[PDB]
Amino acid sequence: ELDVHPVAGRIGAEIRGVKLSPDLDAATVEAIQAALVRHKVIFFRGQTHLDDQSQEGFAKLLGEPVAHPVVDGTRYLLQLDRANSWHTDVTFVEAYPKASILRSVVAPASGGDTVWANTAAAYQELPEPLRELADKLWAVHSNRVYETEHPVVRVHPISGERALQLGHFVKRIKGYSLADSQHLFAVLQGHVTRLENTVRWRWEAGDVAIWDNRATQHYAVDDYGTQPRIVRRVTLAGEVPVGVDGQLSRTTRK
Amino acid sequence: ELDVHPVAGRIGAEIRGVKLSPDLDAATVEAIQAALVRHKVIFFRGQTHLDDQSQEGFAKLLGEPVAHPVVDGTRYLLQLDRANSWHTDVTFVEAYPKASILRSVVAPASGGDTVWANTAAAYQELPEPLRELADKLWAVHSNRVYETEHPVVRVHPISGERALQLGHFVKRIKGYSLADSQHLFAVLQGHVTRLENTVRWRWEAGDVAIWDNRATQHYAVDDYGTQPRIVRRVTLAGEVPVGVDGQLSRTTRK
Amino acid sequence: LELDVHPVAGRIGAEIRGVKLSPDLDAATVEAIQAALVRHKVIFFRGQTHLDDQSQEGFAKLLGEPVAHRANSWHTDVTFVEAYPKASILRSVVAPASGGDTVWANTAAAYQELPEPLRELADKLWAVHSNRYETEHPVVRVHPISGERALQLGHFVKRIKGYSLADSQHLFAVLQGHVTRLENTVRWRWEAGDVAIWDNRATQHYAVDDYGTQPRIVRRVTLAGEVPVGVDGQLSRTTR
Amino acid sequence: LELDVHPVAGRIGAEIRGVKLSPDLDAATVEAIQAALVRHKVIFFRGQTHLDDQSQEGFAKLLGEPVAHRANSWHTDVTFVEAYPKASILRSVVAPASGGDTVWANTAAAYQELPEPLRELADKLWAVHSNRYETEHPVVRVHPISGERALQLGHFVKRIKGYSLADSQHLFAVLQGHVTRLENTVRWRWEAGDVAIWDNRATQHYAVDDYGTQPRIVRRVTLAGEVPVGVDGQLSRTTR
Ligand SMILES: CCCC[C@@H](CC)COS(=O)(=O)O
Ligand SMILES: CCCC[C@@H](CC)COS(=O)(=O)O
Ligand SMILES: CCCC[C@@H](CC)COS(=O)(=O)O
Ligand SMILES: CCCC[C@@H](CC)COS(=O)(=O)O
Ligand SMILES: O=C(O)CCC(=O)C(=O)O
Ligand SMILES: O=C(O)CCC(=O)C(=O)O
Ligand SMILES: O=C(O)CCC(=O)C(=O)O
Ligand SMILES: O=C(O)CCC(=O)C(=O)O
Ligand SMILES: [Fe+2]
Ligand SMILES: [Fe+2]
Ligand SMILES: [Fe+2]
Ligand SMILES: [Fe+2]
Repeated sequence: ELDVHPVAGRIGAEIRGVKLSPDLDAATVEAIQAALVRHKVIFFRGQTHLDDQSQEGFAKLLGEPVAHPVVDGTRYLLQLDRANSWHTDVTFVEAYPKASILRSVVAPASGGDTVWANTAAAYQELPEPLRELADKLWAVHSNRVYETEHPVVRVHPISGERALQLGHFVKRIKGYSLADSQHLFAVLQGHVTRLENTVRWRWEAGDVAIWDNRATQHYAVDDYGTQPRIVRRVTLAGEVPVGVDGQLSRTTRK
Repeated sequence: ELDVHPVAGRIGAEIRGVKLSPDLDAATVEAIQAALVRHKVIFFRGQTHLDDQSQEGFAKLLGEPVAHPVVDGTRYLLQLDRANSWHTDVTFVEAYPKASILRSVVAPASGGDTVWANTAAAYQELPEPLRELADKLWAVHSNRVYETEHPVVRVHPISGERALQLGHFVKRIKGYSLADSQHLFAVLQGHVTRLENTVRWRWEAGDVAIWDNRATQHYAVDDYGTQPRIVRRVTLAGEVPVGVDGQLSRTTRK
Repeated sequence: LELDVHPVAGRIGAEIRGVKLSPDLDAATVEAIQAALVRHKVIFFRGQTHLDDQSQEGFAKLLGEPVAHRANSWHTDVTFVEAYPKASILRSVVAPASGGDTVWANTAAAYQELPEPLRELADKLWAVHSNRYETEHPVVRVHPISGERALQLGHFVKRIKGYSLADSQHLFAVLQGHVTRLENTVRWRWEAGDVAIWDNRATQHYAVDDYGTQPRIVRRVTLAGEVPVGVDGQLSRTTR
Repeated sequence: LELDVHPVAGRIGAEIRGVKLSPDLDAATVEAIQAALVRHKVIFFRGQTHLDDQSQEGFAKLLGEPVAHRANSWHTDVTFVEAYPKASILRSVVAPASGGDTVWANTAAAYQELPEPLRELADKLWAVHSNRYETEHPVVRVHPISGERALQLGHFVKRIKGYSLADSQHLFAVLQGHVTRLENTVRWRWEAGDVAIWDNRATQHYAVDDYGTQPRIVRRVTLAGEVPVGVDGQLSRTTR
């Protein structure tokens, strides 16, 4: 039983009384993994003891770190020093990351928030006929150099929850003209970013966020001007998405 | 066997060698009714003998004329002397007209066309998952004083063909926010008005058009300035629309 | 005075500390509050648990003239009338344990960030606002104190005057999408005793409805405002 | 000359009778054709069954300099290059019995009908056209003969320069929706031997793909055009 404090009504929770480290016991790790599946994004404040090697070793307890170049003295640590567009991380590849662990090193005095959206709540709130349509759709994601076909709805490998898989890397919905694709995307993506499905975090140096990349999107707010902002992320390797009918994503260009 | 000449690839046919009148035989009438179901809109040129009473008596052979005020010396004849918005006639009511018979009395030397769209071809061309969604949708039509709920897809009482029922009188798709309704309408209505599904007619005095209002929309082009344009229409009473599941439209405000 | 002012987001919103609101604040404090408000668009005071209905109304009276009349849709208060409120003062009486946030958007920053050709078009537009009263307001208002131009849009807008429905919808979507762009907003998570005051001339706001059946009770005093002036000096007008 | 000219739709398109096209037309006829073209945007000659490949090319040569390089999408020909064609001459060799029409839109009428604030914004926009060559063209072109302003948009447009993707899409949808509004268009049903010539500086067109496997064969000569000039006198420029 962790000290868990929900931040918004439908997503997000701060976990208190825990100091992250490469030496956490299996029970704390398990309770972290469960809070993560349930809340989609979790927050840990005052992790000021943490450093590059230590963040990477903590990460190792949650899954297998994977390269996205990297921070020096590390194998896996990525620095961001602006991602102000809604997106799920790396969906242009087949088995994109399952989770990301992000630590604030330098935090602007004003601005520099991050927002997450719960794509499983977004799916559940759709009227039934629209869920049934979403269940059937496939989208081409691209970093334009990769192009991957993913189902629009993914069945979460642990919870079994269905979640929308959309975001900035989507180039089009397969089977549809450009105009129709744009309208279908706008409806479904509009439900992901509806404010009720989101939580916004104001960072302080030493804050750590971990989110389930299988069931969120996120957005870094670029309102901080020339104030320094440095964050460091470890990303954890994920599985091939499974659609509602059991079909699997497939990379189609490389 | 009428002399039938298709005008566009997917809708519209001119019928030659026939002089419309209140005295046409059951066979000619039947062959006209069939060309109408098949082609959605049919055209008869050189009907210069026709007049108000005679148009009304011809109409009587095709169904039951119904008031939409009316042209004098007639019970049913409506004059239009500008409908430049895509629409199916009177869908704000439950049992809107099944067909309309329109005669050109004064025809601009340039401009003043009418265009029809085949809403059955529009339905058939949708990808299957989108047809399945359309099969489930209901829309509120309104003359804002009536409000009627119609299924978005109507099963044609004679052909059994499914056709989209949308157009200018739709206020919203029931069950959806305003934003989502607007996107869903734009996709489905965009397929109705796609040029391939339409036929445009340039009028000459004495031209007569008859169209199946259960499976078209139409639009009067307002490009003729102050050139006189007078047309006279008789409209024929229609049935209550049946949806794919057998549900019936219902007026909900009066 | 120099107030203890702590900006919340980069382009809007500031918490003011070391002030206990009351009907007895001095002219200097009230002036410094009015200035922070103009500057930051929405300002927050925490720990105002001594405050009550009568006391909120008396404090409000120092900032302007109070005026009689789940909001999860972006809006500027009462823009369906001619001289809609200049400001609102909102106190949290009961705050849900999770959810129940309010977001504000800075419509002056939204205007300034438009490319120049787009700002010029905005400066010419008028919109019809309605509570279906119907009032015509300029899409761009010149703020009577700062002279800052701000977009006047939101949920009460029925159409942009002089355009087809389709064009109106596209034009509204561009300008309103700038207002609600995350960069121009601030989200506040309420605690009982928090008070927010915002400049209704240069914001919109949205009450997030993510708290289910948790109790939530807030009390608002609204302050009377002026008739909007457009960039060319024309005035808003009620038409129905 | 005074040609026998019969307008097809109210705002674009005219059939010219009593003329048999050929490489031997006199300067007066050619001038009167050039004038009808400028005025009506697209002109039609029926019954040109004597014409053949060599004869079409020779006739074309009287109207400008010929230039080497199912189109059911609205477009202006080759706008992905700097000096795209000023005109095209198109002959129907085989015409399907039903379907196979072509539609043209008058982009000068589309510009003129915009409300004034919208025309002013259009006069400032630039767009990137691409055949994915990438060329920057002004959204509004000043026609080198008539001085008429016309919208330069259509299927080759990738984005409006200086705007986000979402804004670009809204702005393109408003301006392009005016181009394709039915009132600004004319649809021609072809017969073998019909010839259409259009002013590619002030139109778009669309070939309707409703004829299935019916044979359809058309032959086009295209005439070289100038670099577009915007309202401020800037020039289009290829950038990739
Ligand atoms: C602007 C959107 C890009 C977001 C980036 C941050 C550099 C996230 O990259 S990702 O790991 O490939 O998803
Ligand atoms: C502008 C759209 C209205 C179209 C009208 C013509 C007056 C058709 O009226 S209808 O018979 O109620 O459908
Ligand atoms: C749904 C948004 C409407 C907001 C209402 C609350 C019912 C209050 O705002 S106001 O009428 O502009 O003062
Ligand atoms: C789909 C529209 C493209 C039109 C092509 C035909 C493949 C011709 O137009 S052009 O390249 O601008 O000359
Ligand atoms: O900068 C942030 O807050 C998040 C950036 C981002 O998208 C990521 O690291 O996945
Ligand atoms: O004026 C026309 O061509 C048709 C007008 C119309 O919509 C109708 O009569 O149903
Ligand atoms: O309940 C809120 O948070 C704001 C509601 C609202 O729109 C108002 O009080 O003006
Ligand atoms: O085939 C047509 O009708 C026109 C095709 C086309 O776009 C062209 O020739 O420029
Ligand atoms: Fe990311
Ligand atoms: Fe009609
Ligand atoms: Fe409000
Ligand atoms: Fe072309």
